[PDB]
Formats: sequence, C-alpha cells, structure tokens
Amino acid sequence: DDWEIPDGQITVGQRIGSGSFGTVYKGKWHGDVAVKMLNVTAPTPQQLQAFKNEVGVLRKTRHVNILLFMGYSTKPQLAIVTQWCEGSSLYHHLHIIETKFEMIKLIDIARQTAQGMDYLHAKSIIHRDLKSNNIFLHEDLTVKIGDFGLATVGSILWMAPEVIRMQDKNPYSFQSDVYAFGIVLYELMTGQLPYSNINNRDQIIFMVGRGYLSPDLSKVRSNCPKAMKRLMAECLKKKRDERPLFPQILASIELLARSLPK
Ligand SMILES: CCOC(=O)c1sc2cnccc2c1Nc1ccc2c(c1)=CCC=2NO
Repeated sequence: DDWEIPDGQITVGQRIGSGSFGTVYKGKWHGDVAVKMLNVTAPTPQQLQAFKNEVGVLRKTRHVNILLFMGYSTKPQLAIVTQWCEGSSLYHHLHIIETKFEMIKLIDIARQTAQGMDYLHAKSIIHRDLKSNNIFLHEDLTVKIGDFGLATVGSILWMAPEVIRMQDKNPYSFQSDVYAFGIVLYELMTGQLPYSNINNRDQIIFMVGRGYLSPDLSKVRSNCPKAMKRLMAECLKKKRDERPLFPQILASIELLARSLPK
C-alpha cells in the first residue's frame, strides 16, 4: 500500500523549472513522471514539515482533474513523484507561446478547473496558490490541477484582496480559492494577465488591497457568453462572502456549456 519509493528507483533527468519548495524534473519511474525535488544536502525541520504536509494532502486526492500523485522519496533527497503531462501549463499556453484557443475549448478548460476544485473543497482542501501556472494541460485536452505545496486541510495576481492586505491571522478560505479561479477565468476569456497596463507591482499590491483596482472585465472577447461574464464578476467580488462556492460555480459552467454548440 504505502507510497515510499526505495532509493535507486527514480531516474532523474532534465531539469524543467521550479515549484513550491523544490526543483522540478522530468523523470522515469514505470514510464514518464514529473519529479519535484529539494536537492538540499540536509533538510531543515522547516522543510521536512512542508514536505510531509504536501504528501499528506496529495494522498487524499484521486481525481481526473487533480495531478495524479504517484509516490514520494526521502532517500537520496526529499522528492514527490507525479504523472507526466506532455504539453505545457495553462500560463505557458496563454502568455508565452500564445495559443489561440477556440471559445468552446476555453470554457471546457474552465469547466475542468472548476471540476477539480469542487473535488478538493469537497475534501476540505484549500489550494492557496491556484494560478494558471498550476493548471496543467495533459495532451492538450485534459486539465490537471497541480502543485499542492501551499495547500491545507509569491504570485500576487491571483490573490484575493483579503489575502493581499495580510489580516487577520488566516485570510485563506474556499472563497479566496474561488477568487483565484476568477482570475484564471479572466486569463481564459481575455488571453491577458490582469492589470497588464500597470508596470509597478507595489502599486498593484497596494491598490487591490484597498480595493481601488479590480480586473477590467470589459476586456473579455466579444464571443464570450453573457452568462460567463456574469460568473466572472461573481467570483471577483471584493467582499469574500459575496462569492459563490464551487458546487454552484460548476453548475453554471455546465449550464452555459449545453446551450453553446447550438
Ligand atoms: C516549465 C515549468 O513547468 C513545471 O514546473 C512543470 S512541467 C510539468 C509536467 N508534468 C507535470 C508537472 C509539471 C510541472 N510542475 C510541477 C509542479 C508541482 C509538482 C510537480 C511538478 C511534481 C510534484 C509537485 N508538487 O505537487
């Protein structure tokens, strides 16, 4: 049953980038896998803890739309092994290679991301770092929500105002996750990162916190359904309690889906 992998089983190859608390690599372990690794000579109890935390979280997830946790290793170094996604993250698709997705597809990406979160929230798992960087597109047609380093039971554009102005003790809730999802909906419908016309970060932070700046929703592409625009505004509510929860969100996306191809 248990998920530890004995030393020497994980062949670590190409370095591909970074995730929360570690470096990501493409590896082999009964096929292609992704490997997030500490690569520190000796781990701090600080690091040891965030590692044991994440593993504990991942092992409660088993879902199409949640990046499949496969195993962990503490042996050569601290490392988490997950399935491989050939074809890049949603952030990369949108703001790096500039994939021009069709609308029908964009809504389906949004329908799966919603689907995955509903699952996590049903299991009382707050992601706390949802962004397009953490939304992976497996073989170009299947959304896998990844990176649970911050989840519970640095990147500010997806952060709800409440979270931005650090008060009280815990600003992170289902509602804060909904906000994050709201911004990825923005990226999808606009093909742009929010506040793109402001070049000062500490201004964007300040301003979102005091609520002087919200995402400019009149930038959604003309064939984005009125129903979809409405849901987006609902997610990006400054007051957190005026946001819907994912069960209600998902329903809306599935209703606008059926009345689209016709
Ligand atoms: C170019 C940078 O991209 C990366 O960071 C990539 S490319 C890729 C491909 N397939 C799966 C994951 C990834 C990935 N990121 C991640 C992010 C978090 C991860 C991870 C891989 C393995 C365990 C873990 N924590 O839960």
